[PDB]
Amino acid sequence: GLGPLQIWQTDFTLEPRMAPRSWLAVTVDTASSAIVVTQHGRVTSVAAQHHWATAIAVLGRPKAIKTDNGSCFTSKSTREWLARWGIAHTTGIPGNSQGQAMVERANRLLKDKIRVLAEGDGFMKRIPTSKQGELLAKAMYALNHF
Amino acid sequence: GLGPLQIWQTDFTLEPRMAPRSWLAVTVDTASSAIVVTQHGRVTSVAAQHHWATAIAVLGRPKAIKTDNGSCFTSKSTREWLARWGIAHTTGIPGNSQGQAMVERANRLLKDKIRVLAEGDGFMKRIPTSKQGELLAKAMYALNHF
Ligand SMILES: CC(=O)Nc1cc(S(=O)(=O)O)cc2cc(S(=O)(=O)O)cc(O)c12
Ligand SMILES: CC(=O)Nc1cc(S(=O)(=O)O)cc2cc(S(=O)(=O)O)cc(O)c12
Repeated sequence: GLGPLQIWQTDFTLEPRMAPRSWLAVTVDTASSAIVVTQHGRVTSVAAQHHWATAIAVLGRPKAIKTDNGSCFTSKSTREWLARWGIAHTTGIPGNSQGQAMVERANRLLKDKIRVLAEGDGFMKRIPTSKQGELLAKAMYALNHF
Repeated sequence: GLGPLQIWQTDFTLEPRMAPRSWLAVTVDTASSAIVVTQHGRVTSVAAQHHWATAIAVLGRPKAIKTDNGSCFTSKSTREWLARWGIAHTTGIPGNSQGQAMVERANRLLKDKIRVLAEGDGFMKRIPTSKQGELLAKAMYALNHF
């Protein structure tokens, strides 16, 4: 009736501080502005599917997901995984519309937050591998809850 | 698979040059950036329904329509007309999201175009009632086709 539709925007961003799993998949729920992030070793169709399985457990099942035309997003595999879930897959709108901004602003806020927290803990370079998960979870908490 | 979802934004704007039917209903198709406009004497639930019946004949049936919470848009009547068509009705997204900009930019472009054309025809004030329809159709053509 009157309330925003459940549409996500998803993207991958590189963050070397999180190596070897430095590919962060980030999903913004445009209905709630909630942010979900997971880390991956590579940007593959399967990484994107694992990320969305996690996002679905946390946010529920969306009506549609917007991405760019990255191959992990347009592969037969990913097309079939989304069909299996009954989730529509869409993309940017034409007419010189420059970029799904929200997930892009999120990428930036996220990388800043990771940096601030890391440097606070005394990691000026790569975050030790055993510390990464809690730090990523803490940045996600900070970006969503207050 | 990969292409933009069929979501419209609809709004009413007042344009005294078009009196007595000075309420212009404007619909932008975010998938194609096409603009549909009709004129009305009042902003009622029925005016909104007549506008969308026209927009559907011209653009096809959308998956959802975004409006503000104006009463012509949230009435039981309009809620039922949209249900009858199987069209979802939604609204702005939270998080300090200030306004469905696209249909708002359209309103502005439309009123400018009407002014330019009217003054070109020598109407510096109200457009004579018998001339209004073709002039409105000409502004719509100008905003969409080239
Ligand atoms: C459903 C809907 O209205 N979506 C949208 C509304 C507006 S707005 O300017 O009107 O706020 C802008 C949008 C921009 C893009 S993108 O091409 O940059 O990715 C995609 C959308 O889906 C947009
Ligand atoms: C489906 C989708 O992505 N929609 C959208 C994408 C973006 S964008 O900044 O990411 O381009 C901005 C949007 C803004 C609004 S509104 O509150 O101003 O009306 C509504 C949308 O629906 C938007």
